[PDB]
Amino acid sequence: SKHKFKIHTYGSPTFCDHCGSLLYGLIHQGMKCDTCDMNVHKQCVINVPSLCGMKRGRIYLKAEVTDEKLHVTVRDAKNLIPMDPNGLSDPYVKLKLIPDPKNESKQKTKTIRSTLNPQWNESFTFKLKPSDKDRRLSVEIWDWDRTTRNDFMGSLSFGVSELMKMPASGWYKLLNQEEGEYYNVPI
Ligand SMILES: [Pb+2]
Ligand SMILES: [Pb+2]
Ligand SMILES: [Pb+2]
Ligand SMILES: [Pb+2]
Ligand SMILES: [Zn+2]
Ligand SMILES: [Zn+2]
Repeated sequence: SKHKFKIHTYGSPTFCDHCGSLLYGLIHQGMKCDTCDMNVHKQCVINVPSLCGMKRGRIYLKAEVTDEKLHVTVRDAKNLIPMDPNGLSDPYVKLKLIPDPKNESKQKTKTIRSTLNPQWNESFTFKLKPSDKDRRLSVEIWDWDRTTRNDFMGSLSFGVSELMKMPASGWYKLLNQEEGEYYNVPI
């Protein structure tokens, strides 16, 4: 089901339904679909699937707590969303314990260029503090953009207190940024 996008001027802050970031500019900040009301950046049109009136792929992870250490294995991901005009992305994963208002906990994988099916095969250790029992492990995939802001691709999270009781291992469905801070969907 194809979309029919036309230029639009937005009178209140509106975000791109494809890549997540603000539609900016004095006028004509994005493209709106005549049928379903989807709003995207001009440069995102090419990557929007034909789902008018009708996902983000999946990631394979392990996360296990031993003593006071949370150890995360970031293997690979499949069927990710393209964020660049060539119909690909340059994905990396950012891991942190949230809430993190001082931005202290983040760690990241390397960037895999030009793919929707990256393999990282990297692992990360977090030394847990007592207050981390109330936090969540956040896992976010982003498209690296060299000269513009990086683009959100998909995410999920696990409760630290839950990981203490039961390690995680398997495929997980990638979620939007807001849902991903609070939920995960095993596959
Ligand atoms: Pb973009
Ligand atoms: Pb991009
Ligand atoms: Pb890119
Ligand atoms: Pb960008
Ligand atoms: Zn549409
Ligand atoms: Zn966009």
